[PDB]
Amino acid sequence: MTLPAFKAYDIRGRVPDELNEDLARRIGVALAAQLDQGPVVLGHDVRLASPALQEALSAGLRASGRDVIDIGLCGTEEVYFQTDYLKAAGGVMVTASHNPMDYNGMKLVREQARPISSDTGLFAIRDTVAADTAAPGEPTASEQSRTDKTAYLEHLLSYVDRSTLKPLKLVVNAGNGGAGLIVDLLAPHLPFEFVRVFHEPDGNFPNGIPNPLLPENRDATAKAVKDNGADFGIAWDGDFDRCFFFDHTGRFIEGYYLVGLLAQAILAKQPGGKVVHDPRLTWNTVEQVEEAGGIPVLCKSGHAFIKEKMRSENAVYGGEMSAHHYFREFAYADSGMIPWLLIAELVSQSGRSLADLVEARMQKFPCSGEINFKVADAKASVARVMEHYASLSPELDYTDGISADFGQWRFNLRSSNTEPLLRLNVETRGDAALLETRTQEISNLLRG
Ligand SMILES: O=P(O)(O)O[C@H]1O[C@H](CO)[C@@H](O)[C@H](O)[C@H]1O
Ligand SMILES: [Mg+2]
Repeated sequence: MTLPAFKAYDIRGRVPDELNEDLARRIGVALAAQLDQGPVVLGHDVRLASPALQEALSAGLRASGRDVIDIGLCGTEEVYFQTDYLKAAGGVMVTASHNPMDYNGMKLVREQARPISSDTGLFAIRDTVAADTAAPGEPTASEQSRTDKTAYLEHLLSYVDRSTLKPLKLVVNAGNGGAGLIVDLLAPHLPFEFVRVFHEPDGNFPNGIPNPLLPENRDATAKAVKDNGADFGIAWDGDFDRCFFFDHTGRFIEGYYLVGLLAQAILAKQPGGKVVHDPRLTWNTVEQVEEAGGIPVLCKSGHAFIKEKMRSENAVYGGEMSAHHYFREFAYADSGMIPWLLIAELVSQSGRSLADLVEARMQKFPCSGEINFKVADAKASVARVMEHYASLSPELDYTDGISADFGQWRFNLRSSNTEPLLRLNVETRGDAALLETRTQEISNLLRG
């Protein structure tokens, strides 16, 4: 077989059987042979095993003659930012993001923080690691510790006009991951009052693993917003490359609507720019991008596809409905910090609540949310769906699975590249009843 920890976009596995210090060291050796010239940035998250896995990575990199730049405990986006900012050959973030306690992993990038994925180097690394029985060499290169976050913080702050910000009251929920460190370093430069929930980094995760999609974790943010009269609330996953928004009523905002909202926010600063979006939910983004003077660019979902499309298009912003937001000026990379700064600025400047900024969009393009199906035969299930709707002659698009546009409603149905699942998204033109009947109809067909 092959090493299970090597996935489509990253490395992730249970410690110590699927990922351990020996494997991490061998990954460092193999990575050194895949990169162009230069040093390698290393960072890690709050998980208990992350520092030791980073040290083993560093040992393998330095045995292969790579200088290492240790940026310490950080978010994934800080590895992306520093890899690009320091003109490094590449970077590795040690993180399991939102996964259980016994899991860890790595996200690997090359120059300019360009992703290393299964077909762009990661499986080559896997195959090298799988066959490597060489004795570990000794270091022929040095490690320097570079924990200064000043350039990163200045970059985050550059997205907003600080003189226009109002002293909004914001709930922030790090979930005992790493986001609270950055919030606290940004706070002296912002007028906001923060209400800090689950703020201290703790890799034991006493309040649950950092996954703001779990309703129990969602509710801690919502309750803090409502009980404190906060303008809005923000929650992050453990490595804070995803952020999640709660309006002043405590309502969790479906990530679809943030794409159009952030696109409009960015297009105010970068007029006429291109905006990359995924095919799962589209109508609202296309309309909001066009009405702000931007050009929407459809792209298959998946961060590596999004980033490569943004680069080819000089796109100013890309967004996925799955709480991933990418910014050209940020090495084309995703940040869980830039989005809430932009939203706080939009609320401050417009005088509108986050709820009202999205309410009419949610009414105009209601959506199912992503619904996941584990079925006995995904291919046969998809065929049952398409056969049922054939007589209606939908307009079909194969950018990312199957998209079917029926006029007043549409759906996307695709296999996940990170899990053995089918994922369904449905939206309609202002018709909640049609949304429900079609969603239920498709669901019955998938489960047939
Ligand atoms: O499993 P999927 O749906 O193929 O991919 C999922 O993880 C990717 C990396 O986080 C994201 O870029 C996708 O938007 C998300 O849907
Ligand atoms: Mg994450």
